[PDB]
Amino acid sequence: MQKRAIYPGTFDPITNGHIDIVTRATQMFDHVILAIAASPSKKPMFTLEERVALAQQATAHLGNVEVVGFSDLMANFARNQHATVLIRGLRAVADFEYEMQLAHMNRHLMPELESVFLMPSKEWSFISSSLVKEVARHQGDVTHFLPENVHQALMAKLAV
Amino acid sequence: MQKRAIYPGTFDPITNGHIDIVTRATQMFDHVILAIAASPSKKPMFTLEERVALAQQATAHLGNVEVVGFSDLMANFARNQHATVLIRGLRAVADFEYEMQLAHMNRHLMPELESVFLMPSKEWSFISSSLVKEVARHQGDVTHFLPENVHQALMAKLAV
Amino acid sequence: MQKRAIYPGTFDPITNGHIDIVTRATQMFDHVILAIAASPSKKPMFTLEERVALAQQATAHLGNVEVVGFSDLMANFARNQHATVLIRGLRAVADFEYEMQLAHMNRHLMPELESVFLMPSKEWSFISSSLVKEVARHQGDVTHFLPENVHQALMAKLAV
Amino acid sequence: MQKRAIYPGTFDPITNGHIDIVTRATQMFDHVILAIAASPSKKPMFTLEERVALAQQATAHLGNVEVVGFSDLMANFARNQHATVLIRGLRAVADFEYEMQLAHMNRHLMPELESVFLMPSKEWSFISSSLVKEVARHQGDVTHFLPENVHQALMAKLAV
Amino acid sequence: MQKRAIYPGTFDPITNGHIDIVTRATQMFDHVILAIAASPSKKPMFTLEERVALAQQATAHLGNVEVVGFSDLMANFARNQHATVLIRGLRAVADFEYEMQLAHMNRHLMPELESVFLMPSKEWSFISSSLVKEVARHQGDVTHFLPENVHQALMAKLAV
Amino acid sequence: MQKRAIYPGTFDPITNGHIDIVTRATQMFDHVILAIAASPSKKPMFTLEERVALAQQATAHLGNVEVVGFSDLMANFARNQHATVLIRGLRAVADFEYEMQLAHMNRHLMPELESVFLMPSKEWSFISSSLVKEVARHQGDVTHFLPENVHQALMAKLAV
Ligand SMILES: COc1ccc(Oc2cccc([C@@H](C)Nc3nc4n(n3)C(=O)CC(C)=N4)c2)cc1
Ligand SMILES: COc1ccc(Oc2cccc([C@@H](C)Nc3nc4n(n3)C(=O)CC(C)=N4)c2)cc1
Ligand SMILES: COc1ccc(Oc2cccc([C@@H](C)Nc3nc4n(n3)C(=O)CC(C)=N4)c2)cc1
Ligand SMILES: COc1ccc(Oc2cccc([C@@H](C)Nc3nc4n(n3)C(=O)CC(C)=N4)c2)cc1
Ligand SMILES: COc1ccc(Oc2cccc([C@@H](C)Nc3nc4n(n3)C(=O)CC(C)=N4)c2)cc1
Ligand SMILES: COc1ccc(Oc2cccc([C@@H](C)Nc3nc4n(n3)C(=O)CC(C)=N4)c2)cc1
Repeated sequence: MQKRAIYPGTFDPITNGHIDIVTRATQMFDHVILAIAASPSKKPMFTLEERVALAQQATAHLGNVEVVGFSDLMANFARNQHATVLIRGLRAVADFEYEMQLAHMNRHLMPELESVFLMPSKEWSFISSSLVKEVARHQGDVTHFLPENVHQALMAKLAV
Repeated sequence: MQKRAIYPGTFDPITNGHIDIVTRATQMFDHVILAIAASPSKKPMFTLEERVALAQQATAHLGNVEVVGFSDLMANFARNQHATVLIRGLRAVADFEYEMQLAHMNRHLMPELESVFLMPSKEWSFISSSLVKEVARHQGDVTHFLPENVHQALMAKLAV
Repeated sequence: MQKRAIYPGTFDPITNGHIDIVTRATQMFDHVILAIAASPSKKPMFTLEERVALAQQATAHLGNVEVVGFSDLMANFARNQHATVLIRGLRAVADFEYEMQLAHMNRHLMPELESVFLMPSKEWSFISSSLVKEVARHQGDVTHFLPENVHQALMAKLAV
Repeated sequence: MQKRAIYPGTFDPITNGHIDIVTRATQMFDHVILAIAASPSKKPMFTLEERVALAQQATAHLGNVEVVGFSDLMANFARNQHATVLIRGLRAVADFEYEMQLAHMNRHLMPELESVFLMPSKEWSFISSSLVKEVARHQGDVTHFLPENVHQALMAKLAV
Repeated sequence: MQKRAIYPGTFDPITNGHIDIVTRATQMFDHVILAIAASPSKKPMFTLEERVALAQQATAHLGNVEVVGFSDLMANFARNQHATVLIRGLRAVADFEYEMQLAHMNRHLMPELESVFLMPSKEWSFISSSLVKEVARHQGDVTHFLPENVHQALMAKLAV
Repeated sequence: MQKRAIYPGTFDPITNGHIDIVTRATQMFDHVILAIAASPSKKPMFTLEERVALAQQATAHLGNVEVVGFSDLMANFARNQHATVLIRGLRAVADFEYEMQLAHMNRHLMPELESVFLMPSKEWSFISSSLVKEVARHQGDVTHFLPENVHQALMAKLAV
C-alpha cells in the first residue's frame, strides 16, 4: 500500500522508548518520518539541529526512517510529508487522555491521517525525556534509557 | 426556588464547549453568572475586559446569563453573587480528579455552594481553550470550536 | 423553576452516601423522585418492596422527596414522570467513566433530560451498596454507613 | 507491505463502533481478518453463526475484510493466520487499562504480532455491545448505533 | 520493631507477581502472614487446600513467611493475628481505585491495621491470577508468570 | 529490623496531609527521615531553611522523626541516609501514575530502597501544598489544612 507514517514529537532528547516505538513502526510501514518539533517556547535542552542529528545517529540502523525537523502545525507537516499514518506511543493514562484530545483535533485538521497507538516494551513504559533529564541533571545514571550517542550528548550538555 | 448558579473559569477565550455548558445551566437555573477570573499570573492571551466582552457577545442570545469579571477567591465571589449552585463542566479524568479536589476545597470554603457537574456534547468533549490556542498559533483552522466573535478576536490577537 | 429531578438506582440497600446525594438534590430542585429499579442488583439482597420501604423511611424527613419503584428503561420512566434533571453521584474515576457512557446514552434516548453530577461528602466517597453488603455478609461492621432503619433491616436479613 | 491484520472480539452484536474501527483498519492494511470468538460474551445474545452472518453483511462493502470464526486463544489463531498486526479500538481509560494488560500478554504469547490501537469517531466513543444490549433489552432505542441488518436481527431476537 | 504483616488474597493460583510482593514484604517486616481466603475467586480453579500447598512450596525459601487459610472478614482475621501492617500490591489505575475503597473500609474496621502498597517488578505489572487462568484455559503459555510447582499443578488441573 | 525510612518531597509548606503520612510512617518504622528537597528552579514559596524549621516544629511531638534538607538526587540522599524504605503518600490517579514512574526509576537507581505507599485520612485526600497556597493567596481560610506554626508562617509570607 506504499504507506508513509509520521512519528512526531519534541524528542528532547530521543530515548530508548522512542527508539522502541519507531522500530515497531518501521516493521509495519514502508516509510517512517521521525518528525522533530522545534518548539523554542518550551525552552528545549537541545537545539532542533542537535535533536535531528542525535535521532539520525540513533536510527541509522533502520533503513526506512527519515529524520526531519518542523515548526509547522503537525497535521500540515504530515499532509506535506504525504503521511496517512500518525504514530503515537501509549504509556500512561495521563498521556492517553491528552493523546485522545490531540487525536480528535488532528482528525478535524486532517481526517485521512489515521492516528495509531503503539505500545512500548515494559522496559520503557515508565520513562519520558523529561524524567530522564531530571534524573541526569541530579547526576543519576541514565545510560540504560538512552542510545549511546544521546547519553554522551546529554552528559556534555549538563557539564556546561 | 429562584436559583442562582455561578459558572467560573478563565475563559481565555470562551469556546463552544463553554457555550454548551452555560446553555445547559440556563435551562436548569433561573439565573446564571458566567464569572471570568482575571488570573494575570497565568499570562492570559486576552485581557479580563476582552474576555468579558467576548463572553457577553457569545451569550447575548441567552436571556438569563450575566457575565462578570473577578479577581477574588472564587467561593467569596460566589457568596457575594448570592449563588448556591456552582457549575463545572466534565470532560476528562485528569480534569475530573482536579475538579474533585477543588469541589472539596470549595465545600470547606462555602458549604452551601453546591458543585454540579454538567457534561458537554460529544462534539466538545475533547477541546479546551489551551488546545484551541495551541492549534491557532500554529495557523490550524479552529473556526468549528469557537463562537464567530471569539474566532475573529483570536485571529486578530495572533496576527500581532 | 418548578424543576422535577429523578435520582435512579437499585439502592440495594440505600446508604448514607445515597442520603447525602438525595439531600443535596432537594436543596436545589423543587421535586426529587428517588427511583428504585425493580431489577436485581449484582447481589440482590433486598426485594423491591424492602428497598422502597427502607428508602421511604430514610428520606421521610425530606419533604420534597417521592420514593417510586420502576421496571422500565430508566429514561422511559424519567420521560413519563416529566423529569428534566437526572441526578448522578460521583465518587471516583471508575464511577466517572461508566457514568459518562450512561449520560451520553441517556442524552441520545431523552435529550430533554439533563444529567447532573453531585459529589457526596468525603465521608461516603469510598462506599457503595456492593462494598457495604460484602463487608456485612463477611461479619464486618457497617453501622456508620447506613441509616438506622437500614442497619436494622440488614442485621435481620443476614440473621436468616 | 502485504500486511495481514486481525481484529478480534465477540462482536455480540457488531456495532457502528466496530464498523468504524474495521473501516480505518482496511484503509491502512492490505488484508483485515475480522475474527469472531466462538466463546459466549458477558450476555451472549447472538449465536456464533448469527454473529458471523451479521458481521459479513455489515462489512460486505469493504473488499479487503474477511469475516472468520475462531475458538482458540486469540494469539494461537492470529499465529496460524499469519497476522502481524492486531487491531484494537480505544474509547476510554477503562478500555486502555485492560487493553494494556492484554497487549503485554499477547506480545509474550506472539511477539511477531504487533498490537495497534485505533480511535473510533466521537460518535461511537461512548458505546459497547454490552451497553447496546442492556438498553435494547430494557426497551430503549439503539437504531443509531447499529448497522441496519443488526438492528433488524436485534429486534427479531428481542421479540422472541 | 517486631512488626507482623498480613498479605491477604485468594491467590488462585499464586503467581510470580505475588512472590515478588511477598518477597519485598519479608525484606521490610519481621513476620509476613500470606493469608489465603477460603472463599472462591471469580473462577475458582484451585481448592483452598491446593492454594495453600502451592503457596507454601513457592515461599518455602523465605524464612519469615507463614502461609495460613482464613474464611472471616479479612480485617477480623488480621485483628486476631495481631497484624499491624496490611500488604497490598499496586500494578495499575484499576487496581488503585478499588484498593483505595478497600483501604478506607479496612481502616474503619481496624484502624490499628496500616495499609501499605508495594509495587511489583515491571515484569509482573501487567498480570493477575484471572488473566493467567484465562490464557492457560484457552491453551496459552503462562510458564513465565508462575513458580515451577504452580505451573505443574496448573497443567495437571487443565488436563482433567 | 532497625528500619530507616525516608519521606522526601518539597513540603512547600508541609501540610496536615504530610503530617498524617509521616505519623503513619513513624508507627511502622524505627526511624523516619523527613527529607526536604531544596528545588530552587521550581521557585518555592519558602526557603529550604524555612521549610526545614517549619517541618521540625510540626513534627517535634514525634520522637523518631529527623528533618533534613537535600539538593542531591533523592535516591543518592536515601542511600547516604542508610534508608531502605521510601515513603510515598497516595491521594489521586494523576499522582499515582507519576509516582509509579518515579518508583520504577528509583528502583533502577537504588534497588534496595523499597517504595511504600501510605494512604492519608479521607480528611486530607484532596489537598496539596499547591492548592493550599492558591487558596491562601486569594485570602481563603486554610487554618484547617496546616499545622498552626505553618499556617502563621504562610500568612506572614503572603502579607509581604
Ligand atoms: C498527537 O498530536 C501531536 C503530536 C506531536 C506534535 O508535535 C509537536 C510538539 C511540540 C510542538 C509542536 C508544534 C511545532 N506544532 C503543533 N502542532 C500541533 N500542536 N503544536 C499542538 O500543540 C496541538 C496540535 C493538534 N497540533 C508540535 C504535535 C501534535
Ligand atoms: C472549581 O473551583 C474553581 C473554579 C474556577 C475558578 O476560577 C478561577 C480561575 C483562575 C484563577 C482564579 C482566582 C481569581 N481565584 C481563585 N479562587 C480559587 N482559586 N483561585 C484556586 O486556585 C482554588 C480555589 C479553591 N479557589 C479563579 C476557581 C476555582
Ligand atoms: C445513569 O443511568 C442510569 C441510572 C440508573 C439506572 O437505574 C437502574 C438500575 C438497574 C436496572 C435498571 C433497569 C430497570 N433499567 C435500565 N435502564 C437503563 N439500563 N437499565 C441500563 O442498563 C442502561 C441504561 C442507559 N438505561 C435501572 C439506570 C440507568
Ligand atoms: C486483545 O486480546 C484479545 C482480543 C480479542 C479476543 O477475542 C476473544 C474474546 C472472547 C473470548 C476469546 C477466546 C476464544 N480466546 C481467548 N484468547 C484470549 N483470551 N480468550 C483471553 O481471555 C485473554 C487472552 C490474552 N487471549 C477471544 C481475545 C484477546
Ligand atoms: C484489601 O482488602 C482485602 C484484601 C484481601 C482480602 O481477601 C479476601 C479475598 C476474597 C474473599 C475474602 C473473604 C473471606 N473475606 C472478606 N473480607 C473482606 N471482604 N471479603 C470484602 O469483600 C471486603 C472487605 C473490606 N473485607 C477475603 C479481603 C480484603
Ligand atoms: C518518588 O521520587 C521522588 C520523591 C521525592 C523527590 O524529592 C524531590 C523533589 C524536588 C526536587 C528534588 C531534587 C533535589 N532531586 C531529585 N531527585 C530526583 N528527582 N529530583 C526527580 O525529578 C526524579 C527522580 C527519580 N529523582 C527532589 C524526588 C523523587
